[PDB]
Amino acid sequence: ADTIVAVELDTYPNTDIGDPSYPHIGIDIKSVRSKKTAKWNMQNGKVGTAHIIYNSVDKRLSAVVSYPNADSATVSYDVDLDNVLPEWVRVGLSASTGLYKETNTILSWSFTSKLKSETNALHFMFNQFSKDQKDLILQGDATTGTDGNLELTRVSSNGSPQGSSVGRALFYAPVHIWESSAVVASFEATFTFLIKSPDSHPADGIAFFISNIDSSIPSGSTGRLLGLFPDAN
Amino acid sequence: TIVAVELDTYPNTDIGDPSYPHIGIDIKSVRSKKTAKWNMQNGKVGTAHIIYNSVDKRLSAVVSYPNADSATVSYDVDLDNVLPEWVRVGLSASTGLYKETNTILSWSFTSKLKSNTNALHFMFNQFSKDQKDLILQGDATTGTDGNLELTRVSSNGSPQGSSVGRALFYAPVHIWESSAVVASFEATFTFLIKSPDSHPADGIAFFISNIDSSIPSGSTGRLLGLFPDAN
Amino acid sequence: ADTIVAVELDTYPNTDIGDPSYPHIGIDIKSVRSKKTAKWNMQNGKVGTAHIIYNSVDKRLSAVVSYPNADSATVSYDVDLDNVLPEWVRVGLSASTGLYKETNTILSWSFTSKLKSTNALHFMFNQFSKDQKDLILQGDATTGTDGNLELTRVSSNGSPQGSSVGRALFYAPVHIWESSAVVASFEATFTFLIKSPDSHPADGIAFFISNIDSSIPSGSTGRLLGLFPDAN
Amino acid sequence: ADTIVAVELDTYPNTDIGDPSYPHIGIDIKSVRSKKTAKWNMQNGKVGTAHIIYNSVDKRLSAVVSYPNADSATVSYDVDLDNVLPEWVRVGLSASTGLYKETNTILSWSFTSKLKSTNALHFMFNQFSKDQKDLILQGDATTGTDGNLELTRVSSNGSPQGSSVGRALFYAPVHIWESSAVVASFEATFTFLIKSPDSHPADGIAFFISNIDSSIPSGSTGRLLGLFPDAN
Ligand SMILES: CO[C@H]1O[C@H](CO)[C@@H](O)[C@H](O)[C@@H]1O
Ligand SMILES: CO[C@H]1O[C@H](CO)[C@@H](O)[C@H](O)[C@@H]1O
Ligand SMILES: CO[C@H]1O[C@H](CO)[C@@H](O)[C@H](O)[C@@H]1O
Ligand SMILES: CO[C@H]1O[C@H](CO)[C@@H](O)[C@H](O)[C@@H]1O
Ligand SMILES: [Ca+2]
Ligand SMILES: [Ca+2]
Ligand SMILES: [Ca+2]
Ligand SMILES: [Ca+2]
Ligand SMILES: [Mn+2]
Ligand SMILES: [Mn+2]
Ligand SMILES: [Mn+2]
Ligand SMILES: [Mn+2]
Repeated sequence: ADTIVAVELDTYPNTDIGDPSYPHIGIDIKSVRSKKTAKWNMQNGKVGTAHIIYNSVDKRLSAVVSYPNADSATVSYDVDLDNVLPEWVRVGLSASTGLYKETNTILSWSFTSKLKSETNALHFMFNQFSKDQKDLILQGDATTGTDGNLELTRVSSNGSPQGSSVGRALFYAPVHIWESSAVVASFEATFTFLIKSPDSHPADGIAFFISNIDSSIPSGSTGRLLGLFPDAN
Repeated sequence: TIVAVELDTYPNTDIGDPSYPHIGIDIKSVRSKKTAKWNMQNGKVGTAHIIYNSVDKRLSAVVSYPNADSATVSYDVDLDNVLPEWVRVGLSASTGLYKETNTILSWSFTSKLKSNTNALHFMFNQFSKDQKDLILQGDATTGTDGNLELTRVSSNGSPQGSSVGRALFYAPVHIWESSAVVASFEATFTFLIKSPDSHPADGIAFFISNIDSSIPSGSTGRLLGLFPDAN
Repeated sequence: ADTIVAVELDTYPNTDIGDPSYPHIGIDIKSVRSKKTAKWNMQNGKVGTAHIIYNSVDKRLSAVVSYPNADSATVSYDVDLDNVLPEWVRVGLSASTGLYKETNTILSWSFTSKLKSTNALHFMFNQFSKDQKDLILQGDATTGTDGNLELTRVSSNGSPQGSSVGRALFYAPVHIWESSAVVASFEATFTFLIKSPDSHPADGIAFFISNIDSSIPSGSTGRLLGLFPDAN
Repeated sequence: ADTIVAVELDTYPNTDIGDPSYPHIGIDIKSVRSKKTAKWNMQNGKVGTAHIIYNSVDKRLSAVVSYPNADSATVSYDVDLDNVLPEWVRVGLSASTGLYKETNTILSWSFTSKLKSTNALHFMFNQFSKDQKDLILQGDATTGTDGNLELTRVSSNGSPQGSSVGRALFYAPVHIWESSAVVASFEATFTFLIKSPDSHPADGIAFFISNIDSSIPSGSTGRLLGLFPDAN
C-alpha cells in the first residue's frame, strides 16, 4: 500500500473502528485508527483554520483547529517521521462522504518545509484556486474554480453535497521531508475549510496527509477511510 | 517559448554577440534584445540575481563577483504577451569546440501573484544524488560536492565539449494571471565557471519555458540548450 | 528639517500647491509637490490596498492603489534613493485632516528590506494592540480601536475630527542603501479605510521614508500630510 | 531585576554552581543554574551553528548546536513563556570571559516571531557594519572587525581578554506572546567562532530574551554570562 501520515478532521464518529463518540481531530500513522484524538466543536457552515507543525528536534506532530472567537482543539503525538515516511514525499488534502455528506471546501492552503544539512526550503501558498491549477494533482472527485475554492468532494449545481464521494489534492513537487545527514528538519501546513451539511449528520471529514510520491486513492476508501486507507486495520 | 537571462562566455559575432563575454536578455531568440559587457572571472564563485514585476514590466539581471563592479542588463517587456500563464523555470548550460565547467552551487526562486496572494518559493543551497523536485535533462547531474553540474565533467575533473544540460523545477509556476493587481518573480543562483586553458564556452542561462520544454535538437554550443536555430 | 520620500494617497485637491483637480496618488521627493501623479478613483468607506516597491537595479519607486473589482491606479518615478535619503532611515505611515476630514484607518501594514552587499528586515501587522511597543506613535495617532491604527483623531461615536495629524514609524532603523552593496530592495503593503461624512474628504495618507529622528513638522496639518514644513 | 530566558553554550564547567564537568548547552529560566543541560563537544577555532525554537502549542523551548561532520548537541525544556516573560521583550546574544578567556565571535544571527490571534517580525544579519543602528551594543561588544559581532574584548593583536562582558540586542521590541493568540512561535539561528590560546576556554555565549530595558547586571562576568546578578 501507500505509506500515509495524516492529521484528520473527523466529522462522523465510526465507534466501530476506534473513533470517539463525537467529532474529533486525530493524528493517523499508517492507520485510520488515530494514535491520539481530541474533541472538536465543529461549527456547521463557519470557515475554520487548521495549523499542523513538526520538527526533527522535538519529533512531535501537533495540530490546532479553530474558528474565530471560539476555544481551539489541539492534538500532539511524539513520532520520528524518519522511521515512518520515505525521505521524499508528496503532501496533500483528502476528503470523503459516505451515506452522510458535507461540503469539503478548501479556501486556502500553505505549506513550508526546511532542511538544514546549507538550508533547503520549499514554500507554497494558495489563497485562491484556478480552473486549471497545474501545480496540483487532482484525484477522484476533487475540482478547482467554483468561487476560487478547492472542492475535495462532489457538489451538485445548487451547491448540495453528494454521498459516496472521495477527492484529494497533492502539491505537484516532491518534498524532501527528512535526510540522514540533516541537523534540523521542520514543516508547517495551514488550510482554511468550510464544512456545511443539510442534516445534523455531517460526514466524513478532511485530512492533511503526507505519502509516498506515487500515492493514489485506495479502492473503496469512501466514507470512514477518508480517501487515505484501503482497510480499517 | 523561451525567456532567458544568458551569461554568455563565448562571443559568436556570426549570430549577433558582442566581441566580449556578455550578459543578455533573450525573448523567443538567442539574439539578445539587450546585452552588457561581463568581466567573467575564470574559477571564481559568482552570483546572478534576476527580477521582474507586472507594475514596471521590466526584466533585470545583475551578475557579480566579490570586490568587483557588477554587470547589469534590463529590458522593458510584458511577459503577459510572451509566456503562457503556466511555465517551468530552470538553468541551462552548453559547451561546443571550447569548454568550461557549468557548476551551480545554489539556486532560489520566488513567485507571487496578488489578485483583484498566491506564492511559490524554492531554495537549494545543496543538491543531492537523487533530487526528486528537479527534472535533469541532457548531461546535467547532481551529487558531486553537493553541486549541480549542468555540463559533463570527466572522472579527472576536466570539462568536456559538445555537452548540453538543464535543470527545471518539478512544479509548474503561475507566472502571470489577467485578474492580478501585482505579479513578481526573483531568481538567484551562484555558479563556478572554470576553463582548461582559457577561451571558455559557451555559458549558463536562467530560463522560463512552456511546462513540457526539452533540449531542442542541436542546441549545443552557441544555442545554450535553449534554441533550435539562431533566428 | 527632515529628508522625506513619500507615496501620497491625496484625497483633497489643493490646485494651489500643484495638485491635479481630482483625488490622486503621488510620489513626493523632498517636497509635497508630487514629481509624478495619477488619477485615483477613491471609494468612500471601502477597504483599499496600497503596494510600494523599489530596487537599486531599476532605481524606480512604484506604487499601485486598488479596491477589489475595480481598475488599479499606478504611479512610478525613476530616482536613485542613494542620492536623496541617508543610508539609515525610519519607515512610517502619516495622515492629516484640515477644514475637511476623513477617517485615516490602517487595517494592516507590512514592510520588507533586503541589502545583499544578505541582511533583511520584515514586519507584518494584520492587527494593532492597545500598547504597540514596536511602533513610535506621533501626533494624534492611536492603536487599539477594533485592532486598527487610527492616524487621525476619531471621537467616541466614530466621527473624524479636522486639524488632525498623526504618524506611525517602525521602531527599528532600516539600512535602506549601502555604498558597497550589489542589490537593495524594499516592498511596503498597507490596507486603509477612508470614510467621510460629506463629499469633501481630506487630506490623505502617505507611506514615507525619513531620517531616523523624523517628527511632525510644525503646522503640517491639512495639505502637508504631516510630512513637510511648507508647500515649496 | 531583569527577567531572562536563555539558551547558554557554556565552555567552562563551574561545578560550584551546578554545571556538569564538561562543556555543555543549557536552557536557563530566571537562573544561571540550567533547568536542562546536554554534553557539548565544543571545537576550538571552528565555525559552529545554534538553532533555538519555541511554539505556544508544544510550549517547549529546544536548542541544537552543531559543527560540520559532527554529532549535534540538543536540549529541550517544557515551559509556558506566557507565565515567565512579559508580553513585550527584547532578544539578544551575550558572552563573557573571567580568569579564562575565548573569542566570542558572531558571524550571523537571524530571528523570526509569528503571532496568529498573523503578525510577524524577521531579521537576518549575515554581516555587521561599523555603525549598526538596529542593534544595541552593551559592555565590551563591538561590530565592524571582519563584518563580525565581537561580544567580548579582543586586543589589536587578535588576542581575547579576561573579565569581559558584552551583549547585542535587536533594537525593536518583540511581541513574544499574547493571551488571545491561537499559535505563537519563534526561531533564532546564529553562527559563532570560539578560539582560545590555552586548553581552558571561558566562559561562553547565550541567546536570551529579556524585558525591553534589560542591561548588564552588576558583576555578571565569567560564570554568569552577562545575564544574571548572582548564582541563585
Ligand atoms: C452506512 O455507513 C456509511 O456511511 C457512513 C456515514 O457517511 C460512513 O462513515 C461509512 O463509511 C459508510 O459509507
Ligand atoms: C567552432 O564553433 C564551435 O565551438 C563554439 C565554441 O564552443 C560554439 O559556440 C559553436 O556552437 C561550435 O560548436
Ligand atoms: C481651507 O483649507 C483648509 O482645509 C483644507 C482641506 O482640509 C486643507 O487642505 C488646508 O490645509 C486647510 O487646512
Ligand atoms: C577562577 O574563576 C574565575 O574564572 C572563571 C573562568 O573564566 C570564571 O567562570 C569565574 O567567574 C572567575 O572569574
Ligand atoms: Ca469517522
Ligand atoms: Ca555566445
Ligand atoms: Ca491635496
Ligand atoms: Ca560555566
Ligand atoms: Mn476518526
Ligand atoms: Mn550571446
Ligand atoms: Mn497631492
Ligand atoms: Mn552552565
